[PDB]
Amino acid sequence: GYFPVGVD
Repeated sequence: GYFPVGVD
């Protein structure tokens, strides 16, 4: 849910 979009 962090950067970049896709990483958790």
